[PDB]
Amino acid sequence: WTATSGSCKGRCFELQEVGPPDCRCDNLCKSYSSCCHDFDELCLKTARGWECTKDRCGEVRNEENACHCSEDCLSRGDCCTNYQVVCKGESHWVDDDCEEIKVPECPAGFVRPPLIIFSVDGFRASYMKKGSKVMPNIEKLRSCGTHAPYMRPVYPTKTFPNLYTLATGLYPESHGIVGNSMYDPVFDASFHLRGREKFNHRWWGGQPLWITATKQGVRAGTFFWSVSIPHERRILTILQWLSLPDNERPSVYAFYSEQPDFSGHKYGPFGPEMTNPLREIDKTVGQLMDGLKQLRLHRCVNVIFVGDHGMEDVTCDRTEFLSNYLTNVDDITLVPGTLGRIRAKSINNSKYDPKTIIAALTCKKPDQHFKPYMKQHLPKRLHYANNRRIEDIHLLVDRRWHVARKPLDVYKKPSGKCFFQGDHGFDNKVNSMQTVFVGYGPTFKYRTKVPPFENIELYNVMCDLLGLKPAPNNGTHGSLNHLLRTNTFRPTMPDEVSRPNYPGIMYLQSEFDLGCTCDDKVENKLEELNKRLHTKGSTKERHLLYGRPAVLYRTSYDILYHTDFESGYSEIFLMPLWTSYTISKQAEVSSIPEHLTNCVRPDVRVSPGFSQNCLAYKNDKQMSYGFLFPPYLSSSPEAKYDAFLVTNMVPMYPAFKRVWAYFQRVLVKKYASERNGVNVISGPIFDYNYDGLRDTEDEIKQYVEGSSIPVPTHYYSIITSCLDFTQPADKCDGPLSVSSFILPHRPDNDESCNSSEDESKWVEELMKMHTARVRDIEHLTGLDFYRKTSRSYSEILTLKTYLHTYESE
Ligand SMILES: *[C@@H]1O[C@H](CO)[C@@H](O[C@@H]2O[C@H](CO)[C@@H](O[C@@H]3O[C@H](CO[C@H]4O[C@H](CO)[C@@H](O)[C@H](O[C@H]5O[C@H](CO)[C@@H](O)[C@H](O)[C@@H]5O[C@H]5O[C@H](CO)[C@@H](O)[C@H](O)[C@@H]5O)[C@@H]4O)[C@@H](O)[C@H](O[C@H]4O[C@H](CO)[C@@H](O)[C@H](O)[C@@H]4O[C@H]4O[C@H](CO)[C@@H](O)[C@H](O)[C@@H]4O)[C@@H]3O)[C@H](O)[C@H]2NC(C)=O)[C@H](O)[C@H]1NC(C)=O
Ligand SMILES: COc1cc(Nc2nc3ccccc3n3cnnc23)cc(OC)c1
Ligand SMILES: [Ca+2]
Ligand SMILES: [Ca+2]
Ligand code: NA
Ligand code: NA
Ligand SMILES: [Zn+2]
Repeated sequence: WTATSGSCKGRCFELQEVGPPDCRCDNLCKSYSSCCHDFDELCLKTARGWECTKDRCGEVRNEENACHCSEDCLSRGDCCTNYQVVCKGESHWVDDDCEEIKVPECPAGFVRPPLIIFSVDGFRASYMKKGSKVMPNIEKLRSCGTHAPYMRPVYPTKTFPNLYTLATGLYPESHGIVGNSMYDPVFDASFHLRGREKFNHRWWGGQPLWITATKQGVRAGTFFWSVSIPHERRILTILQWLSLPDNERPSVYAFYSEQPDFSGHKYGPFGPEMTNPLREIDKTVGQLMDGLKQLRLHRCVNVIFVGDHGMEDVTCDRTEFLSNYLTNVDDITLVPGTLGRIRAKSINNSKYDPKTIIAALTCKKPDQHFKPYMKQHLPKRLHYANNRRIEDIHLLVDRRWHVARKPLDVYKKPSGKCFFQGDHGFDNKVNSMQTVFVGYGPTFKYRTKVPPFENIELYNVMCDLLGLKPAPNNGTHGSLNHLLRTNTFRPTMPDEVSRPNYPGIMYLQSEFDLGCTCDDKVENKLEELNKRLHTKGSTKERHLLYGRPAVLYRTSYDILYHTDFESGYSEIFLMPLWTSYTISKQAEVSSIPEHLTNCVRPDVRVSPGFSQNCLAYKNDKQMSYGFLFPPYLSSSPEAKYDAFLVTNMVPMYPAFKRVWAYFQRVLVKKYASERNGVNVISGPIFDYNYDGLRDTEDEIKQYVEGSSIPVPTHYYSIITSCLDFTQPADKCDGPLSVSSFILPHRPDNDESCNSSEDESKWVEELMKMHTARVRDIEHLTGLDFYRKTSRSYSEILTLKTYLHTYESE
């Protein structure tokens, strides 16, 4: 109940929210059906429109008008935004030459430059170039300020997950808004775009920027606008708030536009109907900038122009139907569209089985346009599993497609034809899903292009712009320092927690009873000292190029040196946490010699009690083994024996060994050829609770049969070279270049529909799907890489957030 017979007189767009049953006058009151009776009359004036004209100049104030052109309007803070242009001979902001903003130029009483976030729903990254001729104001912000060629959204590339990621710095799995539609089994409650459940605070986790600001004494505008409030009135409202006295005036503001998304769904991303929405958004930016200029704030305010996601061509004819795959289609609930989420229709149905649903959905039709996954098997870069609101069964839908349960879901009578031509929600690496970032103002750089980055990083920067301490989030604070003129965040590297042991030769061959064998008894004062030097680390500068990784948790591990590679060997997990090696452009690939095919050699530096054993693998009929440093890339026949050390062995399903052997035998050399040498760090990952974070020992769900050898959920590699590929990886003077992956360690290759073919036809495609940031691997391993370079730490942080996407231009 709302007692709507209170009044909005002197309260229009009030900042403090009033509790029911008192009536509201704020920018969201319409959405709750709670505005006071006179809110339209007083707060939503429209008389005479939004622009001054020649004959209104100096008019007698008329309080009915939408905006004013009277002499007093500047002191009232309510002139039409073009007032000074029409009436006082001023230029529009867009027509002024751009001039560097070296220092904030703010009116007296301003404690900090205000921040305005201008959010555009569905604004695809390529609109910045493709629409630049019809967007002069946006083009001036872009060219004069700091811009990225695109900004990567989070998955799923839907509105609420992305807007809330922008506001919190959190992945959707952590902030809880995991789709535009959700079911929470604990609450037993459903969240939808339409309706009232979405306003309940229990859906919304983390700490969004407006709350962070308010807790730390920085006042915030109310960020959200009821859809029927016209854009011109949103802008006027912001400009009016900026005229409040110092003690009452917010420092952070948000504008939101439902366009170009609204038209993009109807017309497709590049429909000819899309030009008009882009022109209208540009005109709104112009209104805001003209308004700031009138207030003498256009060289004071930092403006962020940012989108939530892009838009792809999707039509209802490109829909896959689960009714063509599943017998039991009425026993499932599907969240449909550009992603699929499946769960049981009834929790009372004990005949429901996820295994049989996955199998019925796996590689069934030659050109199938979706792929099913248990959520823990989704690419780790999506960070889309650790939330009870994410159903166990997920469908990744190809770009340009939909999935639905049955045909009747997609049509309506009489004709059955559908309407829409655009949609979004697909994999956040998809080019059509990318969106925009421009920052303009005193705190941003002048005429500066920055590389693409992820929207999870922006919360930290917005906090920096406002002098706030960010709440704990998934950005990497400092990774976007290069966007900023000042207010940089200068982090220090994390302290190492565990120091390594450096074991020497401590065990005789006969102390080992591991059940391994090797044909290695091939029996020189010259060369003996040489092998001893290798074991003490004489080649370590070649193979460990950026320092040893730091171990950021408590554990016992050993550094092991060899001719061709260095490793950090965990006595707890019985295998390396990391193995590091450099392959120059000139390196040659060799075979595993016949006499060494099944060779595994005790490591006399490591106790039998802290070693794997071969008997366990013999007895585990499902599990085989591979090596982290690959024997194919040994520097000589003699160094090759080091590769068969039991301390270089890791458990691998035979299906996985197909993938790994091809990576090691073919792809590493290919990358060294193309990149002029590579440095490779490889290792295991254990994430059995799919939280994106390193498992402790007591979280491990699977061991090699009969043993304490834990089975990795994933294997990673980090592949580093010189950004200037005219320098070899091992003699690089400047910035680095990286690509990495986190490959799921699966007992089958059911994910790759073409796996019965030669690895040259499917393995690299798999690895691209599982591309990763170094930071992703850091979270999953508790290691900290690139500790010793010649590069600045913020530059390294940017490198650690890089994702190599394998998407064309
Ligand atoms: C991305 O960045 C984020 C933010 O930094 C990282 O997330 C953090 O990760 C931490 C580790 O997973 C986690 O720390 C835990 O906090 C628990 C208290 O949590 C509440 O309080 C915080 C602080 O205000 C709040 O933010 C939380 O919010 C979550 O939950 C609410 C309500 O459900 C949601 O609205 C919200 O969306 C958010 O949900 C997300 O996180 C939770 C986990 O907290 C998930 O379950 C959800 O799926 C979703 O992803 C909470 O309201 C605290 O209880 C934990 O301590 C337990 O574990 C330790 C181990 O050290 C143990 O020693 C303790 O005894 C305790 O165990 C007891 O409970 C166990 C489980 O019930 C039980 O098994 C034991 O036997 C014990 O009884 C823990 O410290 C932190 O909460 C989140 N923060 C957020 C915002 O998500 C995230 O990791 C980053 N991601 C990557 C990939 O890097
Ligand atoms: C959800 O979390 C955030 C929301 C917004 N804003 C808005 N999101 C909308 C989403 C759908 C429909 C209308 C919407 N709207 C209208 N007026 N403002 C908004 C901004 C956020 O950060 C700057 C974070
Ligand atoms: Ca959107
Ligand atoms: Ca984990
Ligand atoms: Na075996
Ligand atoms: Na297959
Ligand atoms: Zn949309």
